[PDB]
Amino acid sequence: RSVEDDKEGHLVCRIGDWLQERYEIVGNLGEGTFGKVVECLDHARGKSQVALKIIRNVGKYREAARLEINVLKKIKEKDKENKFLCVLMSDWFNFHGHMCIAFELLGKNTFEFLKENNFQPYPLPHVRHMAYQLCHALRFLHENQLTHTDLKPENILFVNSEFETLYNEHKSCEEKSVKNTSIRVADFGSATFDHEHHTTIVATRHYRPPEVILELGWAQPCDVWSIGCILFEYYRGFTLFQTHENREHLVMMEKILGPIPSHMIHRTRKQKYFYKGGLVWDENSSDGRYVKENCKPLKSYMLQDSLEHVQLFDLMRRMLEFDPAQRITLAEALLHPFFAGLTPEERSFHT
Ligand SMILES: CN1CCCN(C)C(=O)COc2cc(ccc2OCC(=O)NC2CCCC2)Nc2ncnc3[nH]cc(c23)C1
Repeated sequence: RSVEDDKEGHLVCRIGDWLQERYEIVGNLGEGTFGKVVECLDHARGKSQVALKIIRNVGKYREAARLEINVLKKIKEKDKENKFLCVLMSDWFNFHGHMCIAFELLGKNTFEFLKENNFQPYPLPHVRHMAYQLCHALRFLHENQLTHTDLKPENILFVNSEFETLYNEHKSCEEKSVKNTSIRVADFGSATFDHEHHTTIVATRHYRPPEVILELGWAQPCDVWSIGCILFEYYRGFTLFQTHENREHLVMMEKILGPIPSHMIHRTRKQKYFYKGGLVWDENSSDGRYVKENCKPLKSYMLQDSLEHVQLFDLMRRMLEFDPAQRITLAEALLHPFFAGLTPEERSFHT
């Protein structure tokens, strides 16, 4: 058996193949621009289930996965008992140029689940539990001088994504409801410690905070903004900022959240976004008309009036504060009355 790569550097993988004289491939899980995710049995560890992330054999991806491995090591040192809901590695190796990182086997990521539910949103109790877990996991990294920088639904995975199929009460359709809402945070390859180099731009655009857009520098509050975005997405089933471009995104922020504080406008070197101290944009352009038609004040997106919905929206708005210094921290978020709704099993992490 020659090892074969396709034209983009992906490993050609077959069921039955072994790697490191140990990992037997038994299924497919995923593929992205990074490589593939395959399900293996680990024959050195009693045929335990493994998700093996196999990185393209392309220098820059190999360099990034090396950075990811080094981060994952540091994270494990700080959480040896694996209590803080992070997806840590059990092993790593260079398989003929392909970096491979072995992880626990999980269910569907939270985007894929929403998508296979035809974008019907998670119910509030699931959203609440998921919020709590995310605040917990990330508070732990924040207190250990780490920022994730790339939180998004697809990097958050259910431990088990099995679901009940129910008839939607108020629509003429079926709905998939996850049976257990325990989640884990993955993909630490861009995670950055306080003392390490901070690139000008971080985050996937839809989850990217205004301080990064305005090139004001960033730290842990970046993750809080992303969390606010993710929670909106879970609750409504569509993205908060369905945007492709900076000026448009800022306009959306203004329409949904209110004016950008003038102290941030005064400090940014990105003055091309502003004119007479206000955002400058073409209301008659395609993006202009799109934003004017579609972006409404945040509170308008509430599905019900009841206390738990109001509390969710209070918390999201605090996570979506423009000023990163004023934005809610996750330690504070975990004291929010929204979380009074959690069952004792959810609150004590016995799910
Ligand atoms: C390695 N893994 C982070 C990888 C990087 N990352 C965050 C993603 O890629 C997100 O999207 C997926 C991740 C997994 C599987 C499928 C995904 O997408 C669907 C897709 O590709 N469909 C493909 C379409 C064609 C067929 C499959 N990941 C996991 N799945 C199961 N257990 C796991 N343990 C740890 C991980 C993991 C973390």
